[PDB]
Amino acid sequence: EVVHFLEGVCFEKLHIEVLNENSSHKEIRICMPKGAVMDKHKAPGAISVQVLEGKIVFEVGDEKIEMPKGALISLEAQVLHRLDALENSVIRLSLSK
Amino acid sequence: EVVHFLEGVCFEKLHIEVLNENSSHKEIRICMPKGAVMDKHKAPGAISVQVLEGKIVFEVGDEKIEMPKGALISLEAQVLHRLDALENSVIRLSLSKK
Repeated sequence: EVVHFLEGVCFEKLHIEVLNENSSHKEIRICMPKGAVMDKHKAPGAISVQVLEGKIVFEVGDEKIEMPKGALISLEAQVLHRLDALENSVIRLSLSK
Repeated sequence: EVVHFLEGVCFEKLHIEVLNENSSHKEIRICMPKGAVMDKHKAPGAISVQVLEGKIVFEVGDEKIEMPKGALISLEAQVLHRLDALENSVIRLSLSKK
């Protein structure tokens, strides 16, 4: 029932892992090596994206927004977006079911 | 629209601040000085609690769980709990509005 987003971290590839799931949400960790891109990403429900460590750029619509450690964005359901890592980064993606 | 949990942090008092809210959630930052206690905390919706910086002990039921940086727990609505800060800590409390 406690999950540790900063244990088991790896930057040898882009890693996407569901760390926990309940009836309402999935809690997903993304480990992004510096320079990794996640393009055309779309989740089936509303999400929030938070940088636990590192720094990304996040694109949605015609916007491009830097997200240093601690930054959070929330999106409505099914909105297409892109993540680019500027450093090795650990992201929490919280997905509504 | 982008909120920055680690800007504007202060440890002179226990601080609870809604940094953003949308249709489904309020995103709340708790800044806890070392030694601060939030006891008998109960939220009206399902929550998740995650340590962004620091370290706390989280109690629920008869359990006492250590939460270092990065640890996350999720609770159903209305479940009573306690947070104790073992260091100056910044916590994200994500509160469902359902």
